[PDB]
Formats: sequence, C-alpha cells, structure tokens
Amino acid sequence: GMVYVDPDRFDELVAEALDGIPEEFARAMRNVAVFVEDEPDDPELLGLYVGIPLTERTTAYGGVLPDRIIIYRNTICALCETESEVIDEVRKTVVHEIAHHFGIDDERLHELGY
Repeated sequence: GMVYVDPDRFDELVAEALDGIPEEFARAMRNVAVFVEDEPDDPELLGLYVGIPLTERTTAYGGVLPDRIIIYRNTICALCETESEVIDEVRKTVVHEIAHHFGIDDERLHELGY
C-alpha cells in the first residue's frame, strides 16, 4: 500500500524530517534549503541536490542564497504506508543527498546510521 499526503501536510512532514537530522550532519546542511516537487524529470529519484552557481549565490542586497535539496513527493509516498515512514524516507533522502554532496559514500553513511 501507499499513503497519500497532500502538499501542505507533506511540508510539515519535511519539517519533522529536518528537525530529526542527526547533529553530525547539521553543519553540512548549513544554508541548504529543502524544496518539494511532485514528480522528478527521472522517475527513479526521491531527491536531487542542486548547487547554486557562484554568480547566483548572492543578491543585490547582500543575501546569500542556499543550495537546494529537492524532495519528490510522489516517488517518496509510493514507498510509504504511513506518515512516519514518509518522515523517515524524507530524512534518509536529505541525509544521503547532503552526504554525497560532500563526497561521503553509503559505506561511510552506514557507519553514520544511514
């Protein structure tokens, strides 16, 4: 089976996922924003790391813009039978995406609980 999660609720589940990211990844997640999309260009993806070019990194007014981790609501939900499973799956996806961005592989992550 699979659980349906409306967009507003899914945003809340994303917040809960981020709140539960282990402290060892907190600094790695500095100035990274998580955005939700329904469906990826590639059907296999649960998430995607988007690095912002240096040219686009700052604003007219001094603001720094964050890198993005995109989370795909449809592909995540298809794997989940409960909201808690969704939270877990979202968390796992964000942590993998950030780890891989900083060149940490899944064997190292297994040593870090993912």
